[PDB]
Amino acid sequence: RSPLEKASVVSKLFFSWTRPILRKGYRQRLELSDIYQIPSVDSADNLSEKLEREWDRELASKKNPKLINALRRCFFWRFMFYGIFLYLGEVTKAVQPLLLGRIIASSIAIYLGIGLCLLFIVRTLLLHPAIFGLHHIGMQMRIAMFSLIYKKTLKLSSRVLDKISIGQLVSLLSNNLNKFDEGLALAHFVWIAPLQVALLMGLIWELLQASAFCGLGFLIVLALFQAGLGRMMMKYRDQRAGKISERLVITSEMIENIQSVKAYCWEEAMEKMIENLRQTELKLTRKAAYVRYFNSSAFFFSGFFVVFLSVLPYALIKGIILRKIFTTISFCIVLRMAVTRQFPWAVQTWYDSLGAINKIQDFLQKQEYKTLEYNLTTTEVVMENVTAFWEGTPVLKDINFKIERGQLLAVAGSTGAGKTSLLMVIMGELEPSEGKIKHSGRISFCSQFSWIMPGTIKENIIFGVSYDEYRYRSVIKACQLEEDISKFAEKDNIVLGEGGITLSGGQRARISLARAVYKDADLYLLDSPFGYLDVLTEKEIFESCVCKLMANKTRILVTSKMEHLKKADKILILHEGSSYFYGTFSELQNLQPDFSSKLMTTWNTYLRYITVHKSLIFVLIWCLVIFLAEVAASLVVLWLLGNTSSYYVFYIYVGVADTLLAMGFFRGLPLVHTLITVSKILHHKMLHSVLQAPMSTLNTLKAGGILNRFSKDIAILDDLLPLTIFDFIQLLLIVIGAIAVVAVLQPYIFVATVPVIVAFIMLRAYFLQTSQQLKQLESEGRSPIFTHLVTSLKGLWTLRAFGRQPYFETLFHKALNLHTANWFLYLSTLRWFQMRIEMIFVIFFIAVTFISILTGEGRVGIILTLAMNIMSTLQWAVNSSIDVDSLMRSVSRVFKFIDMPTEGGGQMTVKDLTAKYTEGGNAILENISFSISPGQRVGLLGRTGSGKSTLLSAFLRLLNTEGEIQIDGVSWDSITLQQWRKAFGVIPQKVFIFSGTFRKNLDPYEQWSDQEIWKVADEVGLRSVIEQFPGKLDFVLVDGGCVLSHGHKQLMCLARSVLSKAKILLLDEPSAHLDPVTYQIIRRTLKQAFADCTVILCEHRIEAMLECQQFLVIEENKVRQYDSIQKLLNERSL
Ligand SMILES: Cc1ccc(NC(=O)C2(c3ccc4c(c3)OC(F)(F)O4)CC2)nc1-c1cccc(C(=O)O)c1
Repeated sequence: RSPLEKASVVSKLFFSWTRPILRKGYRQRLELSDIYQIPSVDSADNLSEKLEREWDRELASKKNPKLINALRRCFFWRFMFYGIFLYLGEVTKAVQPLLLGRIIASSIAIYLGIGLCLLFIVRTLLLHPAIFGLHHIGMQMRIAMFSLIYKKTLKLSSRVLDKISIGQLVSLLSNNLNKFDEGLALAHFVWIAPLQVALLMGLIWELLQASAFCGLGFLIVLALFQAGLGRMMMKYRDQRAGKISERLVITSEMIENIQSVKAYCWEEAMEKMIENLRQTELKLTRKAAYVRYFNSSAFFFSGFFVVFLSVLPYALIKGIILRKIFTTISFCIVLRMAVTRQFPWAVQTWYDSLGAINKIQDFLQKQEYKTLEYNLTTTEVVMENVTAFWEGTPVLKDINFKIERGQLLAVAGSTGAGKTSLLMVIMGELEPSEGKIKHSGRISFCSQFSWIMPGTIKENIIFGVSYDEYRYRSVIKACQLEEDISKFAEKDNIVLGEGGITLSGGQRARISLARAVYKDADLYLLDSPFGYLDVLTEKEIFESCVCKLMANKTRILVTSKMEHLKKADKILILHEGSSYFYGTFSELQNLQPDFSSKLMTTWNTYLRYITVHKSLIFVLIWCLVIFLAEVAASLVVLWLLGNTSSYYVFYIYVGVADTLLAMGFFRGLPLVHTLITVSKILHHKMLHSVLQAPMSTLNTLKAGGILNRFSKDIAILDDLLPLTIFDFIQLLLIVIGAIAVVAVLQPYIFVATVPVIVAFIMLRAYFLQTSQQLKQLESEGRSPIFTHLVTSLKGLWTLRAFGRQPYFETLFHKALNLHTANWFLYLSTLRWFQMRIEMIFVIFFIAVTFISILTGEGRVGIILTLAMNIMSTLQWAVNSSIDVDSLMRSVSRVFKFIDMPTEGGGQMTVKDLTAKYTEGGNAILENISFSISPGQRVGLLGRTGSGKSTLLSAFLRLLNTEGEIQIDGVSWDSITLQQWRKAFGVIPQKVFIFSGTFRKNLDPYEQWSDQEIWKVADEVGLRSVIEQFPGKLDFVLVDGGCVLSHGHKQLMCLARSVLSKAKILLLDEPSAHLDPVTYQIIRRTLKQAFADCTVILCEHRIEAMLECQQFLVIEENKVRQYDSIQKLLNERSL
C-alpha cells in the first residue's frame, strides 16, 4: 500500500522512491491527495498501544516510573543501530587527512587519491541514511507520545481538570511538535565528540611530538567563552520579552477599535506612541544582535588560532617540514568542529529533551477518573445521604431521594445552586464522600451548554449509532426539528462547521435534546435543555418527547418552570445551598402555601527590500570591495611567494579558508545594524499604511489576521532574518573566494567548476518548489489536530457520560496519521536533496584532485587543503539559502500590507446618500435626504432596530458610502476628511480609553492646558468620579480602563467630545449603557451644558427619543419623516 513496501535496496538507500512526486512537484501543483500512504509500522494505532504496554509495565513493575526507561526498550536498539553507523561516518572524516598527508610527498600518490575518493563515498553512504532513520525514530517517538497524551486527556477527574490552565495543554503539546522530531540527529554526539578528540589528540601527538594540549586548551577557552555569551544574550532577550507585551497591548487595542481612531482623527497620536515604545525595544534588540555577532564570529576566527597556537611552540624549538602544516590544518578543522558546535548542540538537545520528558512524565501521573460500577443491576435510583463540596462548602445538605424506574422528578432552585453539581455527582463526574448515590448507571446527559461536533445533523444527533426511521421521525417531529431538518439547506445531511455559529440557540437546543433522547438509558439528566427554546416551543417539546415519550420511562430533569414542575411526580426546590422543601408532588405543593404561591518570493521582493534603505547599498558595496581587494592581495602574495621562517609560516593564514575571508569587526557589524534599521522602517511604514486603509477593505481582513502581521512578522524581521542574511553572505563569500583561489592556481578547475555550480543551482531550483509546497501542505494539515482536541475538551462531560471514548480516540488517530504522512514525506525528500548535493560535490572533488595531481609543493598543498574541507561550509551555505528563502515570506506578506490605498454653522442638508459595507452591497439608503436644523435635536426613531448604524456611521464617512452632504455651506468634497470627520462628534456605545495616563487617554494630542483640562473635567460631571483615583489624575488606565463604569466612561467620552468644540453630537443608546443614576447624570449633562449641539439620539424604543423636537423617522431603504408627533406616532409608527 505504501511506496516503501515495494522498493529495491538501492532505491531505499539513495532515496529513489521519492522521485515521482519530485517528477510531479516540479511541473504542476500538488493535490493534497497525492501524498503517499504512511508505511504500516508508523500507523499511530500500531505505536500508541506498544508504548502504552511498556509504560504501564514500568508502572506495575516498580514505584519509580522512569518513562525514559520504558522507552529504552522500545526504540533504543534501532537507535544504536544508527549510532554506530554515524560513528563510522565521523571517524572517516577524522582519519581522511592522514591519507591526505602522504601525497604531498611528490607514482605512489594516485592510489591514495582513489582511496580518498572512496573515503568520500563511504562518508556519503554511511551518513545520510543513518540520519534519516534517526529522524524516523524521532517521528515515531513524537507520534506515540502524542497519542498517549491524548488518550490520557479523557481520563482526568473534573476536580483537577477545571483547575488546569487552558493554555497549558496547547503549549505543552505544541512545544515539542517540530523540535523534538529533529532532536535525534544530534543525540549521539554526546559520545561521538569525545571519541573524536581522544582519537584526534592521538594522531596530532604522533605529528607534533610534544604539543597536543596547547590547542585543546584554546578550544576549551573558546567554547566556554562562547557559551558564557549565552546568558549575556538571554538576559537581554528576557528584558525585552515583557517589554514586547507592553508594546503589543496598545497595538491590539488600536486594531480592535480602528473606527474610533478614524472618527477621532488620532492616527498621528497612535503612530507617535508606537514609535516612542519601539525605540528602546530596538535599543535592546540591537545590543543582543551585536552580542550574537560576536558569538558567531568567534567560531569563524577560531580556525586560524586553533592551529597557530598549536604550531608556534614546536616550530620555535625545531624546524618543521611543510607536510606538517597542510596536514595538521586539516585536523584542526575537524577538532574545532567537534568541540565548538557539535558538543554544545548535543548538550542542549539532551537538556531540552529530558525537560520535555520530565514534563510529560509529571503529567501522566495526575489524578485519574474512574467510571463507576454501573449497568450491573439496580432498581429505582437511590441517592441517600448526599453531601458534596464544590471545592467543605456544602452544595447539598445531605440530600436523599428514591426515583422509580419509570417515575419522574424535577429539581429546581437558583441558577447553579449545586443541583447542577448534584447531577454531575449522580452523573459520576463529581465524587461525594458521603452516603450512597447510585442507580442502574445507564444514563444519558443533556447539558445546559450544548456542544456541536463536526459532522451532519445525523452525526451530531447519532454520536456513533445507526439511524432508525421511526426514531428519527419521532425525534425530529417531536424536538421542533422536522422543521429544523427540512428547513435546512440540504435538509438532511448539512456538512457542518465548528463553533456552532451556523445555528441559533433554538436549533442548538433541538440538536442537544436530540443527542440526549437518541438512545434509551435508565436515566435522562436534561439539565434545563428547555432554556433556549421558546415557551410555546418548550410546551411543544414537552408534549412531544420530553413529557411524552421519555416520560413513560424514568427521567430526572432540572428545570425552573412554573408549569412543568407542576406535573412531575417529585419536586425538589433549593435555596441557600439546601432544599427549602421537597417530597411528593401533592405534598410539596401544599406543605407551604405561602411559599408555594411566592416561588411560582520574487526578485521584486529582493530588490525592494535591499533598496528600502540607501545605506544598505553602501554597506554591501563596502563589504564586497574589501572582499575583492583581499582576495586579490592574498592571490598576489601567493604568486609572489610561489614564484625567515615567517615566510613559510605565512601559509597558515591562506591555508585555512575561514579566517581569510571571515567578517571583520569593522565590516560585519554595520550590516547587522543596518538590517535592524530596515526592520524599524518597514514596521513604521506598515503601521502608517494600516491606519489609512479604506474601511471597506480592512473589513475583509478578519481581525485576528492583522495583529499576526505585527506580533509575528516584525518579530522575525527583528531577530531572525538579519542574522540569517549575515550568515548567508558570510558563507557564500567564503565559498566563492576559496573557489577563486583554487581556480587561479591552475586554470582547469574553472571550466570544471562551472558545470558543477550550474548543477548545484539547478538542483536547488528543482527541489525548492516541491519542498515549499509540502511545507505548506503540512502547515494546513497541523490544524485539525488542535480542532479535534478543542472539540474533545469542550464536550468531555457529555462524551464520557455517553461512553464513546474509543470512537474519538480513533478519529484523533486518523488526524495524526494524516499529518504523519505529510511530515514523513517532507523529511525523506529533504534528505534526498542533501544526498544529491553531497554526491555532486564528490564528483567535483574527483575532478579537482585528479586534475591537480596529474599536472610544485605549495600549489598542491593549498589546492587540496581547500578542496577537502570546503564541503562543510558549502553544505551550510546551501542550508542557509534554504532558510533565508523560507524567512523571506514574512517580508513578502509585509509588503502585501504596504500596498493598500489611503481612504481619501450647524445647519445642513443631505441628499443621495448611497451607502453599503462592500462596494455595491445592500443599499443602506436610497437617495436619503433630510435637513439638519439649527440648535434642536432630530430624534431617530421609527424602524429603529432595522439598523441605524449604517446611516449613523456613514454620516462620518466611515463606510462604503458616497453621495451628497452640504454642511453650513461646505460639502464633502473640498475640506479634507481629517478636518471634516472632526466636525461631527460621536458618542459611541463602547467608549475607548487608551491604556495610559488620563492626560493622555483624554487629550492624546496633548495640545491643552492642564487648568483647561481640569475645568472641562469638573464642569462636565467627572470631578467627583475623578477625586477617588491614585495620585491626583495621572492614574495609568491599565487593562482597558477596567476601573471605570459605563457611566463614568461615557462621561469621559462626552468630555473628550466637548474638548475640540464639536458642532454635532450623534449620541447612540442613551439608556441601554447608562445606569439609572448615570442616566440622570448623562441627561442633565447633555440637555444643560451640551444644550446647543444638534444631537441625534438614536435609541430603538420610541420612549427614549420621543422627547426630542423633530423626528427624522427610520424606515428600511426609505427614510420617511414626520416633523412632529402630530403624525409621528400616527403615521410612521402607526
Ligand atoms: C538508560 C538509557 C538508555 C537509553 C537511552 N536512550 C533512549 O532511551 C532513546 C532516547 C530518548 C529520548 C531522547 C533521546 C534518546 O535523545 C534525545 F532526543 F535527546 O532525547 C531511545 C534512544 N537513554 C537512557 C537514559 C539517559 C539519560 C537519563 C536516563 C534516566 O533514567 O534518567 C536514561
